[PDB]
Amino acid sequence: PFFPPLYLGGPEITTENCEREPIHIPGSIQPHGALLTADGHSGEVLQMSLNAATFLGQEPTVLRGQTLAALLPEQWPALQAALPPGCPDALQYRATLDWPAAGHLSLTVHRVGELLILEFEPTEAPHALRNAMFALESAPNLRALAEVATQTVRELTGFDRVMLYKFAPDATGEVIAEARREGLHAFLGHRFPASDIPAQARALYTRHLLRLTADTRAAAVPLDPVLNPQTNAPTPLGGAVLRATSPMHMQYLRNMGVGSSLSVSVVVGGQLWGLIACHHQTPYVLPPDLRTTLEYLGRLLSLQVQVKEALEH
Amino acid sequence: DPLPFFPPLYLGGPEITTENCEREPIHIPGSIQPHGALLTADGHSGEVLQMSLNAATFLGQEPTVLRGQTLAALLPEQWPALQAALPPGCPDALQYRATLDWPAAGHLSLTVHRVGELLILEFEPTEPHALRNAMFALESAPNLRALAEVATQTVRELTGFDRVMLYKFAPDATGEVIAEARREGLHAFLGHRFPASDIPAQARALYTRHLLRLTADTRAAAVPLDPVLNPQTNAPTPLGGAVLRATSPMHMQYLRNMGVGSSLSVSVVVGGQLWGLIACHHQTPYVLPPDLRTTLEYLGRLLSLQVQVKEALEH
Ligand SMILES: *C/C=C1/C(=C/c2[nH]c(/C=C3[NH+]=C(/C=C4\NC(=O)C(C=C)=C4C)C(C)=C\3CCC(=O)O)c(CCC(=O)O)c2C)NC(=O)[C@H]1C
Ligand SMILES: *C/C=C1/C(=C/c2[nH]c(/C=C3[NH+]=C(/C=C4\NC(=O)C(C=C)=C4C)C(C)=C\3CCC(=O)O)c(CCC(=O)O)c2C)NC(=O)[C@H]1C
Repeated sequence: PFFPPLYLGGPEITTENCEREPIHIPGSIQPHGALLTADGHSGEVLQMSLNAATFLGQEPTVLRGQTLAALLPEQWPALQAALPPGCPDALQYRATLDWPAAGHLSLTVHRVGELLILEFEPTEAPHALRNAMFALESAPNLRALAEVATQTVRELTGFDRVMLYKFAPDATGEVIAEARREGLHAFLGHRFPASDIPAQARALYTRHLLRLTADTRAAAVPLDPVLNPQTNAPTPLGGAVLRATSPMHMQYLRNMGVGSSLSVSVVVGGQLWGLIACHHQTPYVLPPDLRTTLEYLGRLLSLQVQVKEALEH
Repeated sequence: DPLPFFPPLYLGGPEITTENCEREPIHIPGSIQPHGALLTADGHSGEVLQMSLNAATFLGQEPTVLRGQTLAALLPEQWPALQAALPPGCPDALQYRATLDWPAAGHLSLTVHRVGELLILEFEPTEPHALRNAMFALESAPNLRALAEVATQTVRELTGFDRVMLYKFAPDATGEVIAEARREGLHAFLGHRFPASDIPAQARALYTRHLLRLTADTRAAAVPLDPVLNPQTNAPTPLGGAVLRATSPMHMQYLRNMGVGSSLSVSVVVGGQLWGLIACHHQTPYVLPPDLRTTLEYLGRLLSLQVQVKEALEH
């Protein structure tokens, strides 16, 4: 099963109970964005991140009464149609708001049962993606495909280190390709145990395909209330990319000397084949539109891995 | 019966009838569609060899001036990028794309690929979260039918085409329309089937390697290359990788007879085989700009993946 989260007086996490940390319900988010939850029917704002006032420019109480209808007039019917009751928690809808306080915000919404989860992040506003797609497809074998993928991602993102991390049948991981800035250690060829990416995180990574830590020294921002009014239970944040990263996992990034980290799931035959895994030495908020490019690349790599593995077997 | 290609018309080959369908060398027509321009150049020196006859009007230069310069001089910023992206021996399927600001012609999209020692350069005029939203909707579709319907509707919304069909191949290479989105008033093609020589054998092979092709105006005359043969080889210039390549006159008559002014299609490739086609019709001529066509190319790949996934959920 899982332990209760901390804020419901559950046990603190060790290297003895790695598998039972409830990574999906931390009750908090990373501070480079803001999150609201809301009722599926009424559009009634039920929870907000204590930092919402910053991003939205709204007097705190104003929000926690109001309706999405009021708050987001153009958007609220689109949401209603895009995310019908009963849809999967994996389905997401995005829009760009030109919002008074903040030039442009990206809005990302998904639905978990009766709750809409809304994420707001700063945003903005060429051929590198098309060029990359063809490059991946003409790679002659899996090894070269891995090399092209890591190089392409590094060029698109500027990340200090991009790796392709492949899982063995026992969930033992191996860095099979790597693109990195001059003057970093080389993780190429190294294997790491299966507990370094524990079972409950690999399951989540099979369904929700992109996650990040923007700053491995930043404090999480609580949800208020912490419990969902609807249920008097924890809000599932598994499908939110603003969800706080497990402190057990940020301690392992800090000990490695990484200040920023992103990964994309490569999913083949319904299973987690491997990860595009990115490091930055310093804090780094990759903007939403560039993340989208990596999300596309994730799908394309999933296709090409199968194609390429089929021409060996 | 499968038989080798006839020589093209310009090398004294025969004219194409319903008898010799499968033998038209559709990859070497010696000509392009008039909404863009094409140059060929030597892959090592960058000497310009062939150009479409309309090139002066896209590029704003006399032929003899174009042909008298190397790509190093014509494309000083792109020439080194081309050479890195398209190394000798690379496959003909690999494409490099850039946007140019050309004085006379505005923003041009440049698409380049390499066939042996030849570079092929295509120039076309070029111009929010719809793709991301579509990607997730496709993935959440519960079964093959719902996927097919979401895919057709999405493509129609992105493009404005009068008709978008998912056209699936059977094992005998007959095809059937299994989903479609269509303009009000058009008759349905849903569930109709069509014989295997409707898209014959030398076109299905080409459609497994080069995944997008189009006919922007089913009545437009093709524009010859000049000279027609590659001076490197005194042989035909391979154009199967060029979206500008003229369409078969037999295929253009087939669309005209259906009342179609513009046709486009994307290949859906599963396990190395052509599974189907995203097929679009418009009743009037219609040019879809290169950046919009890129969205369809990306959806072609997504759909190939999702078709595998939906079919595996099915035994
Ligand atoms: C007590 C459990 C431990 C643990 C937990 C844990 N790990 C993740 C996610 C990841 N761990 C990774 C480990 C590595 N990073 C590397 O660079 C290498 C090798 C070169 C390894 C082996 C990776 C890559 C991930 C994926 C996420 C990412 O890329 O940022 C989680 C889930 C965290 C979350 O969802 O927020 C958890 C709970 N990690 C351990 O090492 C042990 C001590
Ligand atoms: C003897 C010659 C024949 C012939 C040749 C031919 N056909 C193609 C390509 C296509 N034919 C298609 C036929 C259909 N269009 C539809 O709308 C339906 C059903 C609803 C069918 C069955 C299609 C869809 C294509 C693909 C191109 C496109 O999407 O428009 C070629 C190759 C063209 C080229 O590469 O330039 C050739 C040579 N087809 C015949 O029926 C006979 C007359």
